[PDB]
Amino acid sequence: GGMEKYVAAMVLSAAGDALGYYNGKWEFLQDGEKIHRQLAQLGGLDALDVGRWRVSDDTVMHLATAEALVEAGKAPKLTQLYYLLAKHYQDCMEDMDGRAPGGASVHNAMQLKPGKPNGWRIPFNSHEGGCGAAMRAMCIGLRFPHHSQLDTLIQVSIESGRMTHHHPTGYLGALASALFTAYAVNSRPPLQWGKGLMELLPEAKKYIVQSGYFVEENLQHWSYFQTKWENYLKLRGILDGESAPTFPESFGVKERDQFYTSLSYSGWGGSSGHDAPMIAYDAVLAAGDSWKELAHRAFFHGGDSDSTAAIAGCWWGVMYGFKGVSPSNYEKLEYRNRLEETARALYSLGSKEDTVISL
Ligand SMILES: Nc1ncnc2c1ncn2[C@@H]1O[C@H](COP(=O)(O)OP(=O)(O)OC[C@H]2O[C@H](O)[C@H](O)[C@@H]2O)[C@@H](O)[C@H]1O
Ligand SMILES: [Cl-]
Ligand SMILES: [Cl-]
Ligand SMILES: [Cl-]
Ligand SMILES: [Mg+2]
Ligand SMILES: [Mg+2]
Repeated sequence: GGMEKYVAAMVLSAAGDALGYYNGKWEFLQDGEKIHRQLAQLGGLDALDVGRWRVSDDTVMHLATAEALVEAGKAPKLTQLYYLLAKHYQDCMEDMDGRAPGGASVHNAMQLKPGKPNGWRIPFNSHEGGCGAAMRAMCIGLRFPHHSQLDTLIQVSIESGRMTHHHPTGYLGALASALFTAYAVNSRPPLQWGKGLMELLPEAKKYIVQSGYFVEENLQHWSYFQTKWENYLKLRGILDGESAPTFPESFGVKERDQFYTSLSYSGWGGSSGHDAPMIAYDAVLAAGDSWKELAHRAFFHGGDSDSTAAIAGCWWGVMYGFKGVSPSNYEKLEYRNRLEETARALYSLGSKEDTVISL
């Protein structure tokens, strides 16, 4: 069985979010060395008890995606799944006290018209490249992990994303988040993941054209995400997807902050759809089976650390379960029971290969 990997995916995504958020305290700080100092003072990662560390918007929206997928059930109509996603995204705004939700997410969640034909579609917008689509998409790969479902994974990740983030930098982050989760479910070596994404982007672009909404804008803005990813994979020596990655000789906390800023759009690494999954991926590649290593690279840094953490913790949980994770990092986590229940339901659906009714 692999059910514990689904449970770890949902629970450790949320634990990562909570750890990388610290009730909004890391953001006053916005400095990796200062965060790691505070971490040490609190007793290091294994000492942290998340009982009073609330999850943020990332987990609220990830749960919204997951609950919509579960409610849609077996062999769903995509019209019904998209109604349910839009409804869950709009309704989850009620749970945002203290959670610092993002601009595009909030604005567009309020505009959706779940129940109306194409009611969850919004226009293209140049400013919709934040990481809010990426942070909430991983469980699409839990639901649709089979090779036979790859077109569905593409479509659902993109459309879930562009309910709030109608810009390729935004929604291709959702594709990466979902796709790498499916890769992890299938035990695909992480060194192969980037190349897999690059090879699939033409099929994502095909879907955008065939779907037919804002084709010109979407295709004219595509190069940012694709170039960022190509360049990142070349830097790590993994564009070929058949070689282990190589890291800089000097790559401690301060160097990682400078690198994350180098990837970023507006100065804060991980705040966009391209770089949130990229930083999570960089952390996965370096960390292997070490939760602590993962945390030190993806949860504790001066950028958008709750959001890189939410993605990284999900992928890592799928691969490694709870091995080496201090129980205090999740035992009293907000929504733990709910996350577990949803994980089990996703496992029931995902582990059983099925076929959707496409649009
Ligand atoms: N075209 C673009 N290309 C790249 N980055 C962009 C673009 N447009 C905006 N950005 C970046 O998008 C950032 C603004 O993203 P926001 O719309 O506020 O949020 P969200 O809806 O995505 O929600 C996710 C976040 O909100 C919660 O705090 C979660 O924890 C996440 O951190 C800008 O600062 C830009 O760098
Ligand atoms: Cl630590
Ligand atoms: Cl709960
Ligand atoms: Cl609970
Ligand atoms: Mg957040
Ligand atoms: Mg964030």
